[PDB]
Amino acid sequence: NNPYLFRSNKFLTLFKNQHGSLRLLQRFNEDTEKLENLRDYRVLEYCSKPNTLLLPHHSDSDLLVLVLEGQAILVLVNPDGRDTYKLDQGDAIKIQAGTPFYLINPDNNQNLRILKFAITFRRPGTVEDFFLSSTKRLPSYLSAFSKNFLEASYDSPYDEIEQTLLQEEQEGVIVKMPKDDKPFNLRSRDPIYSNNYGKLYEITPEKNSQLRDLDILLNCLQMNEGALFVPHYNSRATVILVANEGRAEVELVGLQLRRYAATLSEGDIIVIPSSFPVALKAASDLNMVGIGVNAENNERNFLAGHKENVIRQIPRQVSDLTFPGSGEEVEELLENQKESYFVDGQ
Amino acid sequence: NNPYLFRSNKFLTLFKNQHGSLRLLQRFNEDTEKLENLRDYRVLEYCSKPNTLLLPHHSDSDLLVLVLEGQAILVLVNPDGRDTYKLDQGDAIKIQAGTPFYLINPDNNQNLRILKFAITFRRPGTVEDFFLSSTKRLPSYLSAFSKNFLEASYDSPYDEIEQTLLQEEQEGVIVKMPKDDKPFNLRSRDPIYSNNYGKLYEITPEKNSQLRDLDILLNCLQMNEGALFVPHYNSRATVILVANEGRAEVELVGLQLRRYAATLSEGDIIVIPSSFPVALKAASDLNMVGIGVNAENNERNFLAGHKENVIRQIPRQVSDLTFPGSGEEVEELLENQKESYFVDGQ
Amino acid sequence: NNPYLFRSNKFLTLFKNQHGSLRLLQRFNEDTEKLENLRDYRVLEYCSKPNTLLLPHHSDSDLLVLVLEGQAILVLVNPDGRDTYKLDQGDAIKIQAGTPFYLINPDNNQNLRILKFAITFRRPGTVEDFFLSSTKRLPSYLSAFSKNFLEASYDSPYDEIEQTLLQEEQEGVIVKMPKDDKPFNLRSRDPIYSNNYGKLYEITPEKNSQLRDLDILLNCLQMNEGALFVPHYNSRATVILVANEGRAEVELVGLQLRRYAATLSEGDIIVIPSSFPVALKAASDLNMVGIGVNAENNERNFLAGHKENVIRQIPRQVSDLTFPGSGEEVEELLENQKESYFVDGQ
Repeated sequence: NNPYLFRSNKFLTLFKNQHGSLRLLQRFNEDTEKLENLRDYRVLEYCSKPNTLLLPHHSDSDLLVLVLEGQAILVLVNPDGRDTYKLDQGDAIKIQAGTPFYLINPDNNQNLRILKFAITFRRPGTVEDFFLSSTKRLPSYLSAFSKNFLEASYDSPYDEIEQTLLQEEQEGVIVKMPKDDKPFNLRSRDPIYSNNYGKLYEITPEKNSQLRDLDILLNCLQMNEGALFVPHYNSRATVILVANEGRAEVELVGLQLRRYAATLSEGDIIVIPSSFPVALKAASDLNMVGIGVNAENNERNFLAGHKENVIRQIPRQVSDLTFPGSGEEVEELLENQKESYFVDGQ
Repeated sequence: NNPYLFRSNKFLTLFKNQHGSLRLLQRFNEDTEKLENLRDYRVLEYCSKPNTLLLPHHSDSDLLVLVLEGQAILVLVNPDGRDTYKLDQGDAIKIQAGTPFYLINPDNNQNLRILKFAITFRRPGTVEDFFLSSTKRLPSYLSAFSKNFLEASYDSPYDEIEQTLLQEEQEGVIVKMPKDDKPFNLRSRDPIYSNNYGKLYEITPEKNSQLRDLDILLNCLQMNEGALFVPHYNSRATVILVANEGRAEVELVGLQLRRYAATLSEGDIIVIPSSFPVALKAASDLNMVGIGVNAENNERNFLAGHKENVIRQIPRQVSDLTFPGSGEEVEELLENQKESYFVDGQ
Repeated sequence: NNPYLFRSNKFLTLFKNQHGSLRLLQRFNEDTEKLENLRDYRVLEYCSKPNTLLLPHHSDSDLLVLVLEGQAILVLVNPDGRDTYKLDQGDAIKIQAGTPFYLINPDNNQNLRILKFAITFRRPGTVEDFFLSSTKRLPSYLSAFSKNFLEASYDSPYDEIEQTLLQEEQEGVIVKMPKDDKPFNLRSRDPIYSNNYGKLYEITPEKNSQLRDLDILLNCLQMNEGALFVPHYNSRATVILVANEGRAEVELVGLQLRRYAATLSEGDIIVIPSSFPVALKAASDLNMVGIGVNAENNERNFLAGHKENVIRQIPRQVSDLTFPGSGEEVEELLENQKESYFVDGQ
């Protein structure tokens, strides 16, 4: 029915216990041919309660992690040392494939909600995580090496090894903290569109190094109840829109001619293909996050509103031949709307 | 039978009316595995009678347009203004995805014949065009937005909108002109091969910016009745050869060993895979256009003729062991032909 | 059963005669979904007896050739001249697609063993070779051109042509020498890991131009009977490991959790996916060659041994929560092994 809509019920549970959970969105091109260009990306969601730890592991994919709610302490381990980063809501950072890391929710009363965008390359569309410790689910990967191999490697009898490293200590991979380059924020720059109905912050590869290698753009959208983000479309970027807070009424048009409309609730996701005109209304105060792939050189073209409206650049004789009304009639209509980008949805 | 030949009857009609037409070549890998490397490209042809207009629309693909015959006025619309370019025969220009544009045939007695090479990325192998105006075939895309959405966007009652913008004015997307970076030419530089039998002009990514991002080379070939373009092959570039004027006898060799030969008439197309030796004879005076994909660093290696013949660089003892005749016998034979590139097909 | 193991019996014979042979490894993703990232590469092996010649031909693929044993004289022919390179064991060179070339084994008592890594782009996963001379198997490609075409091209009656060029002289493409940028070596730099149990030499794209365009890393591994290359994994590079001399016991771990182990004999090949931990023991003195694809920025992370061990960078409280033993117990165990990279397999 509507191939660009991914409701939260379409995420799959990798792990869940009383301290948090890890879910993975179904493959973008799982049951549609329309999203072939997104086959190398996977979206994950990590949520954990206070004073919890996600145990050390490395992923086989490059990850872009965004703190959607809360605060976290992220530790990146290298062969020669380690890097510790304190993440705030709205903070983003790229964890390269193969870097072991663990995450901590240090807050005493706030939950951690993190969005992980995965860019796969080893096996297109597949993300694997290698955890160092054994648990109910799965034994430590170190455990699959032969005794001989292990004994020689560490230079200790198998005994010391299976007791100090391989034995199952914890139950899951999210555990309770024993009861005793750099990240960037999506709001570190003025918004690009900002008025009394809405605000849009956006970081593009041309301005940020970590995004430059991924060819990804990131954006933070906030709108007031009843406001409307007017019909527009992206020239190059296909955008994965994530509903963070609030409810949104989204209308997407694509090519015979189809209208895909839906109301997104927190957790829901809608993918906006490059070139498709789209518009959305804040059915309530809302915040959304957007990840745009194929981002280099994207341009947003507006179809309504005063500023950046392409329809307003079409000359009169052309517009006369283009639309029903006369040149003067169309040019006036396009003037009625005084506001740009975000308008009143009343 | 012959997988690299696309006869004009294999183009498909998108739109046609008394003022012109738009056709799209079938997918290169439609019924052959052999052209997987061309799956992201589509070739289109636009032809229109005098004093006609192709209505404003944006495409979801990057387009390379070539004026094959006539003259045109192309207008590129941006959110802040517009650019107008007057195109002559042999003129080429790249229209980036998402840029709305319209085309005019200003001539009073000459037809417009334009070749559009499409480089897809949103949905590999698919080109979509979004037209602003409604017509018999399809309503304006603006029309698929809800009234509410439209009313708020423009700030006008739905009434003014459906009359000034969405109502069906024109019948098709090619209409009669009311009865009242920059483009480059394929001949802007001396030809690379030029003698009394033929001439070859060629623009490569290493010399032109717009071609640099597409990794495409373009070439214009003209030969005299009876002349022969001697056996040679391209090291990296796979070339789509388009028969513009005249008739051509083409012989293509590929690997068990196969000879694909055919006579191309105006409109016909033959694809020359990198490495395959190829040769062709002008059954009459002729002009052809070539679009080479995977162009960076292409090298043409000649198998006959005096200049740039690889066979003439093989040393004598090797050639002796390589061919039947003696070293001296082969080296002489290779001398018989005094001319290079283009020779006499008598 | 074990999808990453390619035993020498899986190579296929292209050509074989009393003077040598040419074999081609089956497609990496032939019967496994797991190696999609390797579908564009093919591995070939060329072996020839003394004073032999492999006849001139061009390939439609870029080739990386490595001299595994012996010495060779390689001649690269261009349209304007020729380049001759003398290759020694351990020498590597890239032959671009479309460059005709021939190879000679000048030694009087030593065989030539060359590994050819093919990077395809015309038809992903397919390598074609165009030989200039006709033989039992296949006629010269020049022979598929029409007489007319040939006569005009060379300017000689068909007679002189079919006798001097097209007639079948030799029997195969490897013949006996009539009884009368630049290549680089894998050891041109100090090894990166070097002790009394093993040595590892490695050339990465960041340090070598020819490798830079292929995004390939190359490495030469030599280990003493009984030594062990400790558990470690590659962050980005998927590595094709080729068993040159000796026997190796390899243990590879991948993700439910699987242990793929095997002993490699000379000629055998094992593919190590990025991120999978791997370890191997020299069942006898041994030399192996590795070709790593997706090489840019690869990092090797060690799981045992003193130097570059990631497990040793995990802080104590974390390790306590991560592993069974206490922080102190794990940190000590990880100290038992005094040596790094290569240890004793006794």
